[PDB]
This record gives sequence, C-alpha cells and structure tokens, in this order.
Amino acid sequence: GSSGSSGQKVPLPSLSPTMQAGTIARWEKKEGDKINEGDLIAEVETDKATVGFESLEECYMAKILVAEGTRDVPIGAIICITVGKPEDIEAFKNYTLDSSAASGPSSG
Repeated sequence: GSSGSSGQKVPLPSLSPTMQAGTIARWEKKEGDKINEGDLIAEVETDKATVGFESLEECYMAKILVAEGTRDVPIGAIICITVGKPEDIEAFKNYTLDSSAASGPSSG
C-alpha cells in the first residue's frame, strides 16, 4: 500500500475500573527519550489517585499528543506515540491527527 511512517499509538489505557477519563499528571519521559519496559512513561490522575503508566517494552517517545496537565482525557485517547528508532521520532516530531481544526477539539 504505502510504507511511510511506522509508529505506535498509545491509547489512554484505563488504569482503573470505572475509569472514564484521566489526566496526564506528568510525562516522566520526553520526546527522543529512550524508554525501557517498566520505565515510567507518565502518570495519570484517577479518582483513585495518581497512577503510573509503565512501558510495555523498549522504544523511544515518538510523539506526546497529550501533554501533562491535560484534564478531561478520555480512555483510548492516544496520549503519545512510540517508534522503533529515534531516526523516526524526528519524522514524528511534526505529527498531527488529521490536519483540520480551528481552536480546540474539532475532530472532523
């Protein structure tokens, strides 16, 4: 078809039972920062408390769609992206979900 960008979207995983939405406490890691399985990727604030999202494996921060502090973060809402190499990060440095918006959440 078309082999261009090869990244991985990270859908805000429900770190709770009745978790409907969370808040990106902090991005323990940054863009271009190497991540290792277990290494804290970021913290999420839930009615329960501030949870810690661990990595699923080795990789690097592709893009951080949702920054830290973003409140009202729904479950599944890509929080960040991951790649297999840093040489791709750069390419992902300038990534946008469907280039189309005015001011705020639009989602065409």
